Amino acid sequence: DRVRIDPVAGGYYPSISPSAQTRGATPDGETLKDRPIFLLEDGSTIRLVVYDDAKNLLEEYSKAYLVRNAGTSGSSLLYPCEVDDNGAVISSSSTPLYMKAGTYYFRILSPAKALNSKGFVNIGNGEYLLATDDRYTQTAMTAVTITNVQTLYLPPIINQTARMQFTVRAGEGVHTLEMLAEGIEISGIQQPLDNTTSFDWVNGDVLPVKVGDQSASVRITQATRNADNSLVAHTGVLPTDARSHSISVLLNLKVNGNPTQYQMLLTGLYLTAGHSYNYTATVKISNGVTVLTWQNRSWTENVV
Amino acid sequence: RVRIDPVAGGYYPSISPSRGATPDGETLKDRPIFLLEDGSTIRLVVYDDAKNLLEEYSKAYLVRNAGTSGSSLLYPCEVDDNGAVISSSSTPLYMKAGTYYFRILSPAKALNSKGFVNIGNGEYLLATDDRYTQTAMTAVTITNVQTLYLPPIINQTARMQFTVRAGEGVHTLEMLAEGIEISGIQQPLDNTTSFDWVNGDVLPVKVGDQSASVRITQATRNADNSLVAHTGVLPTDARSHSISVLLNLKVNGNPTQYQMLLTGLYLTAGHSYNYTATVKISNGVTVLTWQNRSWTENVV
Ligand SMILES: [Cl-]
Ligand SMILES: [Cl-]
Ligand SMILES: [Cl-]
Repeated sequence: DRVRIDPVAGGYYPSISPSAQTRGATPDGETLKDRPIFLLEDGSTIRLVVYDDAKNLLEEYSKAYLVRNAGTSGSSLLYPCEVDDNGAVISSSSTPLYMKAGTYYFRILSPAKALNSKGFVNIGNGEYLLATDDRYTQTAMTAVTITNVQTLYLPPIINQTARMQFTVRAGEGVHTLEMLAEGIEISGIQQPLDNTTSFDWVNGDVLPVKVGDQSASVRITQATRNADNSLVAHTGVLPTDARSHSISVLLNLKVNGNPTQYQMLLTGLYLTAGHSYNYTATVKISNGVTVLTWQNRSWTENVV
Repeated sequence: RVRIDPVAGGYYPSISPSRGATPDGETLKDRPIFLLEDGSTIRLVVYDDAKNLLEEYSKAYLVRNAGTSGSSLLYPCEVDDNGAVISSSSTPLYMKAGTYYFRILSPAKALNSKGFVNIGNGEYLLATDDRYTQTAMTAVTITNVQTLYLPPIINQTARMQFTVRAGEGVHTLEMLAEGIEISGIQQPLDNTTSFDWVNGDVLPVKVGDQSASVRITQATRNADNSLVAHTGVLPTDARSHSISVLLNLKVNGNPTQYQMLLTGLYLTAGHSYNYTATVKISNGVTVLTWQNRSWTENVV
């Protein structure tokens, strides 16, 4: 007696480097106007969060989907799936979402993570989360009116966390460059928000940019290799204000078969959602001594 | 007493950063020597064969690149304690026969109680350096007149330079009276009694102090409308600590302030730490962007 819901992927806005923010109208229609939309990555999962016309959660219409870029000209297709609380697929079963007629609000999360007691998701450091963002018009939450089957056109989603990337190049005298099991440890970042603090995500609440601490850390254990023998390591970090504090970055690398450790102490940092904080480091041999040199672009606003 | 006619040996200018086996004969081997700048002063510091100060043979000279070759000529002069000429009334140097050690300073600053000169931030000092063979202290044996060939001199402080470019939407870019203020650099006021310059002591690379600061009020303009500001800074260990650069600029007629926080820096004598900062308009908002270049060593 209901209606089958066929959701159509809207893609995502990938993470970009910082540049001075649009201090304008909430919601912002100008920040993403010239931003390209990428296809949702093949094998990723999305959670469809349904609300009634009064913006109240409808747990019964909560559905998870598996992405397969199997459409016309490599387009994305969404397959009903069953996931764990972290959004990883656990079973085969493809049960379609059937809904009654009416007007509903809907939000998206990727990975298809489980909703907590406060109506949002549990998110720490060392993870990415694409979702509905009320900060921009392009990604803002939409309503659908349901009248056999109906096509649900999904708006594009955007990153809720910051991203840090380290490219480590093999410089003068470096023949072999690998990651140690200890990898890259980022320290002095935001400690993840408590489950006792209220967050009304459906009405526009977003992760705060509060002061990080000496005890919160994240470890990157995996890196990819470029043709030039350089390593690329990346991770998600929660939005954190460390403008008055330091963020230490410890790189544990195996240079020419010997274990080494290098520390980058980074002061004056404002890590925000949807941005990449890219670093390019080079391991060199000066005499017999191994050094790490790095470079990175920095942006600061007028204080006056 | 023999008349001393000193002949300028030039100087090794400040370069961008790029080991230890003292004295080092390899660091400066392919480095070019510049002529001492016209109007600058040099102070001659004389010691006996046992390396004891001879205050009576202390002399200051004024540089004039008037030499029959295009060379620097040294004219006896009278200076203030900061090395500025107060009179160019030339009284030549006359010395008795024997063996003497000699050191050079530029500007011709006055020697303090410890036998060195008072140096702070916001100044350059060229001098004799025992760290390199080319600039190391020499002895002279005096036997009517004698020509004293001076070895080249080199910088005792670090140098910082900021090039501020006029980026997208920037029509006018000037310095405010507040200019560029650098803090978190070595404290000149943190005194050492343990300074024996004649036997090879050099300025320590101390951890900086936020209380220690310097202000650049003057800048030059490049053809592309960019500004160039620079200053001397005493050797600073900003590897684990930061240097703060506050740039007070007038962008398109409005006063602005930007903070650069720099880290992973070991600022040493004779080196230039150069920054290229661009003032941009993103929407209506003005930003400053630059590139960090840091280095760190293996701890293992
Ligand atoms: Cl963004
Ligand atoms: Cl200089
Ligand atoms: Cl040098």
